[PDB]
Amino acid sequence: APLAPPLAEDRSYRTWRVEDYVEAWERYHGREMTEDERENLARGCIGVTVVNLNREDLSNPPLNLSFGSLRTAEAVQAALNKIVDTHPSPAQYEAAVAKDPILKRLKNVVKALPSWIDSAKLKASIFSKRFYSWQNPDWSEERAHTTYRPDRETDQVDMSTYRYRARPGYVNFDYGWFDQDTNTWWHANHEEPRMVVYQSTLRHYSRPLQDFDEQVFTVAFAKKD
Ligand SMILES: [Cl-]
Repeated sequence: APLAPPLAEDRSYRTWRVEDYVEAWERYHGREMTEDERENLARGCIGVTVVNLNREDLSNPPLNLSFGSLRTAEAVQAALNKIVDTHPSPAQYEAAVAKDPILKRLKNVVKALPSWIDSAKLKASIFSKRFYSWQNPDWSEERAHTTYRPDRETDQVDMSTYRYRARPGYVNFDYGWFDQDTNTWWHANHEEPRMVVYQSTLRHYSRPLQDFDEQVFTVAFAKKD
């Protein structure tokens, strides 16, 4: 039973009072949201994703495994879920990753595993991040506009230069949590107060905006309930 129903056929998004989202969240995860979790949620869009990763070792969603297209992220998700479904130790995970036709060509796959969480408690999850390319005002325009181009072979986007810099006069980022039960994207407007949670179609979440000129689809390990 999904956290929320799907969107109507003629709807691009549904808006949620934070209080109503939390109740739906608590029904779905079958437990009360903690104070640390509520505090993370109050950070806005980034909080929706941090709370859903369910990982106390994270304050920000990890960008290690970021890709130019949703389909690549979905393939990487399936590959990773297949490996952690065998309950590997960290060393067994590294070996498995090395043999996997998709994962072995990627950067940061080994780093993506949280060693202190047993692999039987993990699942690969997806979120989409929108951001501004000009992360250093000193960069030339050519550098800004090529730094986050996806690898022509693996579709992987190098995020190591990313500094959470906003386009001057705009919001720094958006994060959208991929709800694969209903095929919607969960985000928010900004941090508390007056935070509103959004449940959007991918097209609406991805729509042209002055704030952002880059979008990636990112795979990260979440901790199961
Ligand atoms: Cl739409």
